[PDB]
Amino acid sequence: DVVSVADYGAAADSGEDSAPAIIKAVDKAKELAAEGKNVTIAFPKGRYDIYPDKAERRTLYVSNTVGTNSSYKDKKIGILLEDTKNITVDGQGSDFVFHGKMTTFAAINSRNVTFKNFSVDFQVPTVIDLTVEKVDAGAKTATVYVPEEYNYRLSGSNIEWYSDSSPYTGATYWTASNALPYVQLYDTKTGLTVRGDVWTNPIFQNVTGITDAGNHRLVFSYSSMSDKLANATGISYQMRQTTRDHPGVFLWKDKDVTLKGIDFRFLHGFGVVGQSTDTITMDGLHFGTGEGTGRSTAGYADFVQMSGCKGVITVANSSFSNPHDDPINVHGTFLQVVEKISDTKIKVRYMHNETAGFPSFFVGDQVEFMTKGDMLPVSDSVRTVTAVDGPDGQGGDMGAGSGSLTDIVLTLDSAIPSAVAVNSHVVENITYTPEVNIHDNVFKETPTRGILVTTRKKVTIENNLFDGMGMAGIYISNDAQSWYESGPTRDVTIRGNTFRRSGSDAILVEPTNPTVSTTDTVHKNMTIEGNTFYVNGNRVLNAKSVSDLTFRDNKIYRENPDDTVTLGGDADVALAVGDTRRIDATASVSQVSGSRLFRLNGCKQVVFGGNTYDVGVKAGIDLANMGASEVNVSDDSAKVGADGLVPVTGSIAYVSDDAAVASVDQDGTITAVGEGETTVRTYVIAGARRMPGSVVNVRVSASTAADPLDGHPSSVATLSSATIDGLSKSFDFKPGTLYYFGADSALTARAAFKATDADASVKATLNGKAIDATGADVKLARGRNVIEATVTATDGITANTYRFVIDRIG
Ligand code: NA
Repeated sequence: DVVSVADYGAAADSGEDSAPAIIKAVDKAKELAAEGKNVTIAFPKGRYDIYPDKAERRTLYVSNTVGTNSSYKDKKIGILLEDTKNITVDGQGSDFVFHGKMTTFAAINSRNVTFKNFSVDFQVPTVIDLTVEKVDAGAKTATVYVPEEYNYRLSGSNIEWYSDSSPYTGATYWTASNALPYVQLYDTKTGLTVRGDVWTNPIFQNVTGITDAGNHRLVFSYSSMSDKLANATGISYQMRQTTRDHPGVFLWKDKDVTLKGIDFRFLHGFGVVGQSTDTITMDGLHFGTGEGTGRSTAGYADFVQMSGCKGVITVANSSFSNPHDDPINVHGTFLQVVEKISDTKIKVRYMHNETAGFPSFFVGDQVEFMTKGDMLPVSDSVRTVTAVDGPDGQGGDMGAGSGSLTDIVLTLDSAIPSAVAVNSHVVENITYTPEVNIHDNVFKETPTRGILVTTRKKVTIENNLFDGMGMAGIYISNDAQSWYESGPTRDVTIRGNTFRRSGSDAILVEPTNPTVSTTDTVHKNMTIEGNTFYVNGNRVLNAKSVSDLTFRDNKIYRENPDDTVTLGGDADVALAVGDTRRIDATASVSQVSGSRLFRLNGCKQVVFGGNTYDVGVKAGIDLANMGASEVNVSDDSAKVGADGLVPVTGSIAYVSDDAAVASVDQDGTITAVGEGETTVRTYVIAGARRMPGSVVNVRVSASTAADPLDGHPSSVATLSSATIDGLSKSFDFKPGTLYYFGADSALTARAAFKATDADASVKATLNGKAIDATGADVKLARGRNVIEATVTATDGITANTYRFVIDRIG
């Protein structure tokens, strides 16, 4: 049972609006679904343009966006499955290009529906990503690359931005001028994204003029060159409005939704929102800009928001790059008790201004009450909802209504506990709490937190890579003070993940309760095991109010090891055959400053065991609002209430190139053996790593007179050469400099990389795709091309990722 959009007027690659034809095709699919058929809506492979003008329009109130604001209550939706079941939307590899401000696709009141096999983009994205390519502090100018997707007109020192236009009316969908309200910084050189001063864009401070240099480059002139702007070369400044007028995808009141094999190249307004939906599976989603664009923002805000859902939320085999908020947030909403009408009837209120106007309770749901101050449940407070009067989330009333989009009146099956009082207690819907399974994903290029999750059901975060999270890699809060986002946790497992280039704590557990309790804790039963943490000054774990917290069998490594062996005793020795000389070699092993790796704040029944700590890290524990009697380190080497620095005492090994000329024992005594010249090499072993140190050259004249590296594989993880030919100007490669940036008109290049240690593994990519690191002819696409070379030493632990970034000039 197949419905092709081609039979309803949507030709592939037509350049015409497909929105009316998709509506008709969905209509037919719904007819067949209502006959009991499993239906596929097929898109013959190609580009499809979907405009908002004729798209389905719905009044919708959406968690974590714009709250009750009536200016934005009406949503345009490009592909809407409503009130249906058993329908797969199969793009068959098509490219869907949306226009203006709209939601891309949605399912509402629908069961067993799937979206798969297409990309999602906008003609003119609403985040404007400007790369500074050159700055001239002497002339006080900067050269700014405006990606080809954007339209603009110049007027003196102003730039005016505009979208594309309606085919039906000629209306411009939106316009703006100069700096948009919010900006964040994607450093294309390092591949790190951070927030700085988000309300001050340095491209647009003290601009005196702008000139079009052609090829989509603008030369800005300034009355003064700030420090922020002087160091801006290679930075893509991602600027936008902050109003979340649309969800990017909306999955409201569904059951068994699957999204899979979708490339989200840009989402306007917000990310994928699940709301009051039972079971959503997300598999093989790639949020990120890719080859062929100079843009860098993929998400106007969050990528995945699961608000008040239930069943199982799965995110698997997916990748996340350059949102303007958290990649993943699974949570519910606390509503505050604002009126006790009777012992079985209360009014509750949406307290945060971006979440309001939709139902968080249906008849039959179970609720539980919480004391705001200590964020602990009221004992014996689970009740079943028997009646709901409040907003239905599409502008109408559930029950009698409440007279307000922020207020819901609940009737409960039995008298609530006497302790529950207005404004001191909140209510959580405990039916709409999901199990969470996030595994085999890649998170990078993110200015905020990687994963937020607050649910009482089973949570598994397993086998993910975190690189460059600007804030905590994993953040588990529970908040009835500012964000009003619910979910005390009861069963969390964080296992097999790798954290790299962490901008803050790798893992942060911090409910926002002001009052720290000695009887109970907010969260319980959290197990953090088998992860690898590369550390460089920030904590591994910062946990507040968790009981039965276990941290075991993890591996902690220095992210930037700097080891050597110095000599002092002359590096040049001449010997007579039979005589001996001793090397005065002393090992040098770098250590990581900053915080103790662990902090615990009001926790109970904490156990550390079986963890591996690299030399030179502060494997120690800070305690707050708790005693050491709640922390068990009997089976671990972490120290309570002390730094617990792992000693930086390296051992020294000695290997001669040619022992027929000169031999050496493991004390550093050279023995002249034969005539000739040879070099004896030192190596510093420090924990699981082995680095070379200074060498000694031995010259031995006539007279009448390796196995210490076994179990110590090499940790050399540098390149010795990196050549990129075919460019107007060449990079000045240095083994110690990882990151390079340039802009060039070249259409092709030849790249070759060589490891310092020929045994080390080199993995090279162009725009994420593997290339032959020994030598590859590469095509440079439109926009920003990124050649990455990752060298992994033979120890399997030490790696460096080099980046060569070229903006194409065309
Ligand atoms: Na419109």
